[PDB]
Amino acid sequence: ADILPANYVVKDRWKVLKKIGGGGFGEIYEAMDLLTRENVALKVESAQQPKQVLKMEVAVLKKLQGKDHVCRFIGCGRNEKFNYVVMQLQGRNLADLRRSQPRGTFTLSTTLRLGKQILESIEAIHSVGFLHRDIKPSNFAMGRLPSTYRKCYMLDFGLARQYTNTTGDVRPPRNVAGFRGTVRYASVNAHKNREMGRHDDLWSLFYMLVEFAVGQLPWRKIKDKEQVGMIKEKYEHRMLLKHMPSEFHLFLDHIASLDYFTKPDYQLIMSVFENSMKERGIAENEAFDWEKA
Ligand SMILES: Clc1ccc(Oc2ccc(Nc3ncnc4[nH]ccc34)cc2)cc1
Repeated sequence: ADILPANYVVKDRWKVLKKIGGGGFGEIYEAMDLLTRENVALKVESAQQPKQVLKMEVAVLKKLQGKDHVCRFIGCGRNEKFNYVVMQLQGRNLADLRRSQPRGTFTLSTTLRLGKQILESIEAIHSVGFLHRDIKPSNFAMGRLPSTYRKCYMLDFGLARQYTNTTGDVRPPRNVAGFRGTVRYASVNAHKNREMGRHDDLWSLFYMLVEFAVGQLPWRKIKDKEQVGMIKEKYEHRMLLKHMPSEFHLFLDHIASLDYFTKPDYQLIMSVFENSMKERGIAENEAFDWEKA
């Protein structure tokens, strides 16, 4: 049983059209906003379920408003049966969008531009004191509107966590953190059940961009968490670099050297992308791979 049936109308305003996944430890729905007459995204989680993440998820989404790469907050509410958030609906996610490409790879031209845009999302969420912790292609979507189809968007903040404190300083890490995110893109640290940091989000971005450029990561097959963990740790990452632009050596090297407590040099990563496009003569307003005829 889904949490909501089709044609359930939340708070007399949002009519459930269908499930689309896909959170979040909670289900996500395409819905019609009967007031504004637009389709919207509606994410609910059951109110009798141990981990109730959605309270802060609203708070992150709230603090982020005005930043690019975030969905516009539409509404939220709580009732004895479930909690819900309504926000702007978006186009196809990058995971689906990648598999649509003939050899499972995008070009570098797409990879780099998406890289730059996903990176901004990471920096933005960090900049308000939150780790994402679930950075993966299926958590990024292109726009569905004329004005937005070029823009890439961060979708779900279900696994987010505040890494700052009262004085906004970097809270002490925990004894063990349970790791409950997507196995394939998780950093070595997340595997070892350690407390995640800003750096760990960039690790995912790293692995993502390799899959985008190459079509596969080494450990793509293995479903078993711990095996992936072993394979990642013993693996010589400098080999993943082998098909990327050569300037990626700086990206790998910078994140390899970060830990929980040290702030990333986002600019440094940004420059890797921007130089890599400059040298490959790649413009900002070029067509993405999926608009290719
Ligand atoms: Cl491997 C895989 C896993 C799951 C999967 O379905 C997904 C279904 C839905 C989403 N999320 C969204 N999609 C579009 N607009 C959105 N607005 C806010 C959230 C959101 C994300 C993914 C597709 C592929």
